[PDB]
Amino acid sequence: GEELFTGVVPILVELDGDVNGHKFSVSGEGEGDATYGKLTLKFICTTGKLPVPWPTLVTTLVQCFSRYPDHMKQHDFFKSAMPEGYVQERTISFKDDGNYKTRAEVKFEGDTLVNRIELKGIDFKEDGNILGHKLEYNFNSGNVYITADKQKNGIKANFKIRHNIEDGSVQLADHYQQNTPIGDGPVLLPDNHYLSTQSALSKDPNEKRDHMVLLEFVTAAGIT
Ligand SMILES: [Zn+2]
Ligand SMILES: [Zn+2]
Ligand SMILES: [Zn+2]
Ligand SMILES: [Zn+2]
Repeated sequence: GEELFTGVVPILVELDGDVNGHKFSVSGEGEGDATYGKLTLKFICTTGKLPVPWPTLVTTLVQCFSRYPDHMKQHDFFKSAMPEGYVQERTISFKDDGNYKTRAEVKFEGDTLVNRIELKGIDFKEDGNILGHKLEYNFNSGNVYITADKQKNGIKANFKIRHNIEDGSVQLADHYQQNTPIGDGPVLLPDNHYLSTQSALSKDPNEKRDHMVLLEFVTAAGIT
């Protein structure tokens, strides 16, 4: 699967979500260049106004574009599952608030890497930082800690995202993640390691739709 990522790969993202009964959809398009751990995407809410803050969707909205250093190539599960793909499931628990449960299939459709997601959010506070839109439009750098899940022929990840609240505080979003291959072939089961991420959120000045432009760089580290 790593062979599929030596060049620039078009990406499509499609999400359907329901947060406390507020249904919405997001479509994204862009490209990835895993050689450089680089992603550039534009996401649009196709149903109107997004009912949650864009930063809370960043992690849900293709870790196969991570740059794995040559010395860690044997630990890249994500590319090894391609093209048939993988299922990526998360529970994202927002401290003192609700949670998202996500299910995604990440796979090739022809030359395009597609991330198709269903998101369900429950138990959110109408006056909280998420439904109340009190989060800043930015995204902090962080680490994603990966371990093998041999019994499921996949991986698990754990990490904490810290969303900045407008008043100066932070909204923690605890992430628990499981990935399992869709095809019945072999994959790479990694040693413990992490992914180091940085992300820049912007706007398209001519876009009147509710949207997010995202530039992300991700690099694997942790094994020498
Ligand atoms: Zn609504
Ligand atoms: Zn990301
Ligand atoms: Zn505000
Ligand atoms: Zn601030």
